Amino acid sequence: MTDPMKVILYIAMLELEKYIMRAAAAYALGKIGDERAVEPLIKALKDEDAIVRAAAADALGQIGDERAVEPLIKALKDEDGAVRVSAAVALGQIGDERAVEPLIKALKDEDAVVRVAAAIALGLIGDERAVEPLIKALKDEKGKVREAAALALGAIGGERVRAAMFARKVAVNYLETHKL
Amino acid sequence: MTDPMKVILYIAMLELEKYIMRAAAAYALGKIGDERAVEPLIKALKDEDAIVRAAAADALGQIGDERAVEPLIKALKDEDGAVRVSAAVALGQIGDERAVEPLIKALKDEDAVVRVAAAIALGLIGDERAVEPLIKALKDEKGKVREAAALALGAIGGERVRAAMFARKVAVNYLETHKL
Amino acid sequence: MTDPMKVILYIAMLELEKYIMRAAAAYALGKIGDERAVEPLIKALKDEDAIVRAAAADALGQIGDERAVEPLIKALKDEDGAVRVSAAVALGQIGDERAVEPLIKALKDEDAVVRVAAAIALGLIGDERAVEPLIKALKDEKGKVREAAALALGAIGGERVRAAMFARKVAVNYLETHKL
Repeated sequence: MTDPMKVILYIAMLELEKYIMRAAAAYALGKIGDERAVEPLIKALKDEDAIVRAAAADALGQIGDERAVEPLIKALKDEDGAVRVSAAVALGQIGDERAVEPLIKALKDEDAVVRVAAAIALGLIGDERAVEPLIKALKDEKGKVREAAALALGAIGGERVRAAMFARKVAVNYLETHKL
Repeated sequence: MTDPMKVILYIAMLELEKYIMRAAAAYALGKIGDERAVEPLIKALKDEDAIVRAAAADALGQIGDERAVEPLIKALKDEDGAVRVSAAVALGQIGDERAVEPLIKALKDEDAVVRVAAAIALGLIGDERAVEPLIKALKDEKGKVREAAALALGAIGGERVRAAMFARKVAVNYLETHKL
Repeated sequence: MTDPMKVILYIAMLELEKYIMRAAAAYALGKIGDERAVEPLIKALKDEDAIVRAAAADALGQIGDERAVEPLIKALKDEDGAVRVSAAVALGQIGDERAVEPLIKALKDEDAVVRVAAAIALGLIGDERAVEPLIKALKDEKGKVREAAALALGAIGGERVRAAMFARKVAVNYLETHKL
């Protein structure tokens, strides 16, 4: 089975009645990385089942096609926290600067998992506009949100991060990391 | 854990109450490829849960053991479209000529996903009896069915396909492909 | 995405409402192998959904951190057979001798799948205390339990196994195996 065959087959399987088969298809298309799946998966972002929407968003992140930026920014407002997580991470992996301001807003999402996801996505994008919000997130009441904000700050780097550089131990290791 | 251990364990897990665990087991046995799983997975083709039946059929396709041909041809008549998809593809990957006529019939299945799956399976088998039906499928009302029929025709190749060689663009690229 | 990011993200996803997303997270952490996930997955061993508990136990087996021994021995008493399977195998992969006596008891679990799982885990641990029980398991009414006991005996090896070495064909191949 050539990869073109797989893509056509798994794209067609996005219309199967079982939500599990649709999510497995969306995940498969993500692994292959063929851009023929982008618009179909963008449509899958409106699937009735949240599991399908999360899989489609996660797959679009793998493919890394900028066409999915605006739909995934719309997906950031999904009712299901799992979907907002995948949308956030998928936007980080895509790396398009357009996702920064919607992600900064996601950084105050009520769901701490979404906040964690929002923190990491900003680190992947690397836009310096995320430094200040990420430092405020180092004060988050949820420990895992803080850890995510620290890792994201390290991923950005840059002179501005060096300037700004729990929070004490992060910068110390960051500064020692920076010198090394 | 040696692969023999895995096979015995995942074969035993085909009897767990959770349909998800049974499908995950069937999928695992498919990845290992040990033929000890063939008859158990042939039995799994009658599992109550369609997800299990699709996983067992997909796994049998991976193993490529001709013992699964007749049961999978029976699986082609399954009530659940996802199961008929896996049965069709599994028969294509197995490549046994016995599956041609049942697959040609599947090429007119009401479910377009099944038709897509039927088209690709015939391309994998490579039997020239599928040329004429596949050309009629190039006129399918569903675009993805046509694309599948074109790819399948290219996979068969052969002088007869060259003789016969949307439809216009397929043969042109096919003929230019053929010369190159 | 650096592996530290993934770990923090998938650890955070152990709190998503969808049991599927929690199990997928637990499985992901298992593949990465980062020990930051051990205590979170130990907590996941009490998840309401059996699928999550089985995934967390299976992931802990992959990580191989001895901290999971006592919780997984407690997991061996889980109401759901799939969970007891994963707990048993996870203890085998961890290889801690403390799991031998609880596994020997699991070898008489009413669920034959659990017995299969218990047999293999003892083979992975290699503790000679399992020889006698494993030989009695060669008389199990379930064929797959016997096959598992034979493979486990071969994995232990040792002079004591050589001393002791369906059952006839196992030792013959074992003795011929031993000489070769």
